[PDB]
Amino acid sequence: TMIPVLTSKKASELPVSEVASILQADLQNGLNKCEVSHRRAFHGWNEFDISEDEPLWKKYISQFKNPLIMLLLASAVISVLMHQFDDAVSITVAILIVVTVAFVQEYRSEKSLEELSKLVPPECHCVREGKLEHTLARDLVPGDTVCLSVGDRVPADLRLFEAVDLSIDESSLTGETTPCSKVTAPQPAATNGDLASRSNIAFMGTLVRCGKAKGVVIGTGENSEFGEVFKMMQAEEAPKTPLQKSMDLLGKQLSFYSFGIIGIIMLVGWLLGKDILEMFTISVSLAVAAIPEGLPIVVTVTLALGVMRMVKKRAIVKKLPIVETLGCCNVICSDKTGTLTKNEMTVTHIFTSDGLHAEVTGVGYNQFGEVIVDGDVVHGFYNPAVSRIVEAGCVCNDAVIRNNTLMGKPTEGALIALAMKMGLDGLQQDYIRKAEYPFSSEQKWMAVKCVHRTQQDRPEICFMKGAYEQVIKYCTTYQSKGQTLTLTQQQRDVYQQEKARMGSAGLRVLALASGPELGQLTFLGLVGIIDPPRTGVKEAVTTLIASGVSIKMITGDSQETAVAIASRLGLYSKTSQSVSGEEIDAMDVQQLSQIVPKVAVFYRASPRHKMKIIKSLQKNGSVVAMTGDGVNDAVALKAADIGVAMGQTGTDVCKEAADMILVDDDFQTIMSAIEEGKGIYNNIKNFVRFQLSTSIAALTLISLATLMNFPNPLNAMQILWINIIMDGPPAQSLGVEPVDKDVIRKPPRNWKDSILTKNLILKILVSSIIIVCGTLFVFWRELRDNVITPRDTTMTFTCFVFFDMFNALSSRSQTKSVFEIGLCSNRMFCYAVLGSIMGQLLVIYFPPLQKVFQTESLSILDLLFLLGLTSSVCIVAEIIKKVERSREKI
Ligand code: BEF
Ligand SMILES: [Ca+2]
Ligand SMILES: [Mg+2]
Repeated sequence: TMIPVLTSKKASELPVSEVASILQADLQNGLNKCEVSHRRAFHGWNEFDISEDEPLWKKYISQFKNPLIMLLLASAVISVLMHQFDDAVSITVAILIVVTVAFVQEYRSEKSLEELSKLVPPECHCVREGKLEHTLARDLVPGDTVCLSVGDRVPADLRLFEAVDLSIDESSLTGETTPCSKVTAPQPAATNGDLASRSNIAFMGTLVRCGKAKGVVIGTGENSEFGEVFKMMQAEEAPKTPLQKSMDLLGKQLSFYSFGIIGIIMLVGWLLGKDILEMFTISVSLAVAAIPEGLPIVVTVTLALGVMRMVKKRAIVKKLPIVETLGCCNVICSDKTGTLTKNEMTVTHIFTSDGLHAEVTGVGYNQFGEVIVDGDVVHGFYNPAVSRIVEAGCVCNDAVIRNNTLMGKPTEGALIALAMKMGLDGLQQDYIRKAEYPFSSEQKWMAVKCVHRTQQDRPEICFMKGAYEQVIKYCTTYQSKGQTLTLTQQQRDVYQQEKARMGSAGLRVLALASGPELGQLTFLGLVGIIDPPRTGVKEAVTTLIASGVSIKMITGDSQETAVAIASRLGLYSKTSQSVSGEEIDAMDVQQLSQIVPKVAVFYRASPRHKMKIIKSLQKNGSVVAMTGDGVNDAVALKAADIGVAMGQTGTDVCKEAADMILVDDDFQTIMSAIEEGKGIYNNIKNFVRFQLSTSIAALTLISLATLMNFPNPLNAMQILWINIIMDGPPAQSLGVEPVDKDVIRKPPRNWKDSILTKNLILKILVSSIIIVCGTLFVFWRELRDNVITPRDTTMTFTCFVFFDMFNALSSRSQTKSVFEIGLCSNRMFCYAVLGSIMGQLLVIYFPPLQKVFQTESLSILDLLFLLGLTSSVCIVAEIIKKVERSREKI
């Protein structure tokens, strides 16, 4: 009927009896089908939400929610209410074409090229009516009895009542590399403050390392340790991306300036005494043209292109604004347990009793790897000492690795991987174990007795593995260069010094011995077990440091491993300092601001502490790219800027928290994202420059026409066509222009800055001045003596169109010019240029088009003269750009 959802705190406080009776849970019979169904109906399913996928309706509707779109719609309405329908129809057709093309492209391409993000369902074991039933964890109910074995994943919060040497790896939500032993007796309230201190509870999403246990589920759904994190992350209003705010501000400023200039032009015309209707129509057309109606479309196109480029490099970006925020990052955080270093112990250094030093290459529980001693490769039984050490580590073992997954203790898995690297994966099968001494905390050693299966007549050989202090007590002799010599005090001191040196580097020293009987075994050597960083981590870190981006590391694990990992990655200096989470919480934030950017190591931290660190780093002004792979980081990933979550060794919460998903865990992918973002920003800047130059030229031409009271060189239809060309498919083609190698070697962009540079403004002004001067010269040559003809208007329109095409051609690359990118790469820009040229030709040479547009036919000689005249601006622009770049670079 009614069951309270017991938290791990209270459940840990209480014992088995009243916890079981509170939930009406039977420890042996479990729950019946009817009770399970009722609990399912009340509490719901055990799995989390699956979010909501937006259908096409409001996805297409939202494209009309831009303020510029509202302005365009209002302008079209006022145009259709003047009983003309021409400008209204043209504007409606243009906006419909642009919006439909952008919507179909984005929706279809994103829905077709983002179907590789598939997940897998979890598994669990349940007992009902005394029968062990294999059922999914997705249907679990509170009060169920769940059996825990080696290698399985804990399905929910389990109140353990029976446990036999159970070991659970909780690094997913705590970050502690060392597994914590699990007990049955309730914990005191005084020691029940920390999450890891709960040794009598089982957390969801953790992996059982060793032992077997049975527990009763206390909380299923959104009311667990994952549930509280999800509740805290529910709203979690993230800051808006800088690109969107900057684009909105630029668009608003441009619209305000255009409206002011339109009002000034209208006032001047009213004082000049001209036709109010024609002036109003021209002002409306100019207001439509000047404001950027294609800037959001080109931004969306560039973001989609970046998403596809990321996908081609095994990445997932399930939203638009992510692509243009990684390049602005100045500081990058990283979690040691899962992102920089996997949760896998691998032997790296082996010490031999005779003084030989061995280095092991390779990571992971796989046969990949190489063992090199004195610069020579050792495989199989080539080196008797290393072979004996590997045999001791493999035969005296209890863990088995199946399908690159470890079932057993991490050190045993490291030993098995080391044996696999030399090709001795099946070495344990040649010995039949007879007597076993299980490893225990008190003894701190494990010993086994075994004989060869084909050599049973051989005397029994005992292999012992454990701590150096315990193995040396049962050791009396050692092997040196194939000779058995008595172990002396000097050799013991040398071994102790070697162990201390290994420990100073963060290596976990493990001792090995072999002999016929206990108390006589022969020392073989020491093996260094340590969690190693991923192969593609050091190079990426070095590249990021050389790029001018600071890197910080948050550990959440013991201090020694933190400093060792930081030193191995080069992020820690011997003169640097680290601060714990308790000191951060106790000490006031007002002074912590000066201490947050000078440090990069945080051995002890909490999800709320990580969020506080994130907020402090962001409050002074910066963009933070913090990664993560567990629930410990999920809230920090969500409540920050762009975050990258590993999609292989990760949880179902980090994938949703972080937009960037790597199906394969790697770090070099961030550099490609930064380069693509820089290229997208360069393309956006070039498009903005071209649009601003065209708008400024048109505004200056109209102002000059209105000022000295001479007939306007262009009508409403020509201005509308110019606007369509300026902010149409040709405009969107400027953002699809391919990337280059010049902007790649550039340091992170600094925000709170204007996108218009001095050189860009000067180039825009020069282009506008040249276009206006050419148009004025053509006009003066047209109506020179006494003639006024619509052919003059057609010539002016053609000259303006040709100038726009030439400006667009030269604006494709900000630093390159013609004959540098190839010019014949089958460009959508070239296709759009050809289409616009054919449309202009059709308009010029069609009696209906000539009637509506008030134009006239031209001649071949006139076309040749126009082509030869509308080419000076591009040549001089490219020449001045080349000479300026050469003088300022060489
Ligand atoms: F070390 Be992290 F918190 F997984
Ligand atoms: Ca426009
Ligand atoms: Mg982690």
